[PDB]
Amino acid sequence: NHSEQTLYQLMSERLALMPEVAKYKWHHNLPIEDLAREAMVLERTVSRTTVLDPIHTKTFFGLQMTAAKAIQANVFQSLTNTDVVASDVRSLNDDLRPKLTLLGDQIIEQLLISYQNGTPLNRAHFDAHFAHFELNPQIKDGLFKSLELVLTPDPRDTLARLEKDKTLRVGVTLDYEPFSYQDNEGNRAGIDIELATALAKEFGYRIVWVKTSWPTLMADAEDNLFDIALSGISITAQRQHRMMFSAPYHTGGKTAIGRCSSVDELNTLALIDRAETRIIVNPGGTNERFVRSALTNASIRIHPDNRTIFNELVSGTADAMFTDSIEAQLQATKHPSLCVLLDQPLTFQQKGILLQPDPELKKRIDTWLLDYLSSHDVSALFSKHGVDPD
Ligand SMILES: O=C(O)[C@@H]1C[C@]2(C(=O)O)C=C[C@@H](O)[C@@H](C2)O1
Ligand SMILES: [Cl-]
Ligand SMILES: [Cl-]
Repeated sequence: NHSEQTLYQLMSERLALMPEVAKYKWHHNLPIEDLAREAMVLERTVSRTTVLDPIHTKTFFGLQMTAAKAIQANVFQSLTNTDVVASDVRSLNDDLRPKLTLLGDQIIEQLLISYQNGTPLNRAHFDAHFAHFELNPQIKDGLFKSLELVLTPDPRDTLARLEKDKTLRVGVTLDYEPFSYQDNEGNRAGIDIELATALAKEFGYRIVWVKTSWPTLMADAEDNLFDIALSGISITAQRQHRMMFSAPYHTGGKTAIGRCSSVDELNTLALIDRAETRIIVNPGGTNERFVRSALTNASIRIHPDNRTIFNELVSGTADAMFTDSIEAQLQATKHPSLCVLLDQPLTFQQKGILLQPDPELKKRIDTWLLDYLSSHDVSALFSKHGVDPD
């Protein structure tokens, strides 16, 4: 598959110039991050990728920039002592950035080609291609994940209906927390309950709360049981083939949680994926897909109810669960006996609102959400629900 290998090669070419960018910046005592350059590159790209989703394209380009900076910081570390041979430094503006701008545009052509042909991405080819880069797994995962979303495209008249009846049917799971759940008073609570309410208020809508779940989520969506759904729903490619997504409202990735008393025997992916480790997981969502793809040796227990699954780690019946880092960090605080077992997340994942596939609904919801993330303290809402703002 020419198209895919060509796209991966052009991305590695971009990353391969970055030691040279770092030598220049080291020599001139310049920071790694140049935000003005970043914005110029991002705006050029979105204006040349209009047929692609702009949020996905910016995430994909942003992650290449994040990969580029990590590489540059690898080099900065090297250059303590060593130093740049000052006679070797290559011009950032005359030499290096024109080349990056050119690669930029070639990457764009190839995205357009892959999109049009419906290039089926192979995660195994990506990995083989990028394995040699000194880049942490989250960055490498984001590179592939956002690329895949950029490359996936039967709509509904959801907005038309809503503008008549003003009745926003909002699908919730009530098993996640901090996103959606019940207090021990019984009432719906979460980041997503409040998000959904603020969205209703500002559109002039009333909410019917429809109960869904991870195993029936997409089935419930295809049957048109809700109009949107919020419950810390991961934005994935598979979901986006059938449904739509808002702008992302949280960025993270999967980590491990287990008992503090076990952490030395479990603080590595290698140490966790052994025969003797018992993995517990909730059915039907990104937790399940992850551990099915990520693990070869560990036996996996399905635990149907996500509100009670952490009790199995506490009690000793399972050893580790892979889940969203924001969940792991909340449960590590709720339960003193538990700790997050890994240094850093293994994956890249964002939370977005699931939408029925109506592009006008998406435009309007995206406009509001991004306004909201600008204009209201999102930090304090997360925090209000037990999320340490870090
Ligand atoms: O100075 C630079 O040009 C390089 C490349 C980079 C990018 O990926 O485009 C753009 C801006 C900088 O913040 C980083 C990332 O260093
Ligand atoms: Cl997360
Ligand atoms: Cl999920």
